[PDB]
Amino acid sequence: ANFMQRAFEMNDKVASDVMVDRTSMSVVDVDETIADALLLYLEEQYSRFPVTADNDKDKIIGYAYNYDIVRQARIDDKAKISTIMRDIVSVPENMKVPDVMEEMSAHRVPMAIVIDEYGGTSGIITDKDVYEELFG
Amino acid sequence: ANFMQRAFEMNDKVASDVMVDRTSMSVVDVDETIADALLLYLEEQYSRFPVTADNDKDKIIGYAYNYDIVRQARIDDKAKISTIMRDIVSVPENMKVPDVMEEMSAHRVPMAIVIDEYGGTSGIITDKDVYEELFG
Repeated sequence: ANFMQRAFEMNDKVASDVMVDRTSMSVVDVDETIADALLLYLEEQYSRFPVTADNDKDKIIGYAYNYDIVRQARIDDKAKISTIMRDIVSVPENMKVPDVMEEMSAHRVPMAIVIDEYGGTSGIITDKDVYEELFG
Repeated sequence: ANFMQRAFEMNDKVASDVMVDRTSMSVVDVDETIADALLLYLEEQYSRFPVTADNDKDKIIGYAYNYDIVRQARIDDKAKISTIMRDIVSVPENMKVPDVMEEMSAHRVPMAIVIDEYGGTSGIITDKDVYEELFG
């Protein structure tokens, strides 16, 4: 019910309990142009988009930040996502939530990619997903 | 140093321990244009700005969402912030942190304005300020 309990529950949860699952993700490709990313943002609002290699959801190489997209479009919207892309951290489905949070912190990324046993993509996690568990 | 210890502490903290104080807030005015607002976003990067009345930081009447700003800038950036402004909530300085996230939730807003005893602006709270507390 209350916050301190939601905190306790979440303390024991793992990456796969909290993540946005692979089937619900919206991605952009390393070879799409900024202009493409811009139109995607305007349509879906997410502030961070996982960037795929080879148009493969199972090959997330980083993320693109909405700020970076709208800023660069004013400059040269034909540039490729790769010119703005920034790093992520990957974590196994079974990592305890706080351990992922700390991984995101040690690596200084706002996105963790949850990976399966084969190294495919199970889903992703960001702060917005943590705030849902703690505050419905 | 760990999550559960960080959550315990925050549970006992008050709206003013955690807010962004008035001196650090960035505002836009209700009579400023989208064009203005876009230039601010591009310069300062926050995703939400408190919107003032009469250019007064002590009269916050809502917030402006970056998504609304970039989206509208493309249609008619001469439009005024009031055309896209959305609702806030206000809380007293001494309201316990979990209780405010609850007010925010109840009133479906992403921002609380922390009020002083005269009704002036003490500061603001958004999810981000919560994460800095639990994560960072």
